[PDB]
Amino acid sequence: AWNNIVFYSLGDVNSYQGGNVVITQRPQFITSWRPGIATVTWNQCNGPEFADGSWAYYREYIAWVVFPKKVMTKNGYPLFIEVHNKGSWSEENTGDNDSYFFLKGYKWDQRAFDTANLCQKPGETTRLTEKFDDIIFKVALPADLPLGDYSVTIPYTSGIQRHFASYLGARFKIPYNVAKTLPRENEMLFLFKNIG
Repeated sequence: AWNNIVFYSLGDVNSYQGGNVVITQRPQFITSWRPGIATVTWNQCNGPEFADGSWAYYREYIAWVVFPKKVMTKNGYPLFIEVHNKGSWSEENTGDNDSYFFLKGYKWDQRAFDTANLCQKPGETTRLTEKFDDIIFKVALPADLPLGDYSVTIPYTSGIQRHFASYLGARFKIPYNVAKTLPRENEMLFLFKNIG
């Protein structure tokens, strides 16, 4: 029995306009899943690296989003991040104090012969076409946050865990503490103006 797990990390930088906000309110921003070029940043393998189309293996794919619960403005003030709508994402390891963990398994126990690289190494790339739900977050502003324009960089991880296995019923989940330290190549640039 063998198991091959590869994590393909997406990395886009986009902006969201929060507009004028008063420090009492909890402004909203929408994180979108964007299909594109993904880069391997993690893997764990003990099986064959390559399938030639002539023999079967089993697929489990799981989408990941690892998102900060806290971000600092460039002028040194703390913003706290809350979930408003996680859609169909599975919000897990909720007791972690630094990061949210969202998972979405969209393929499991799928027998395939397809020719493929079953253990791509870090730095290798591929096109991800899969599309997943928006995740909507809120922001708590500190009461003494200086007035003016903010452009807050919020790094986070998103990508797909590909799990190839030798047998039917293979389940694997990248450990949270490992997922916790993965490169956060996505950036949400949250824009708003703090008024009164």
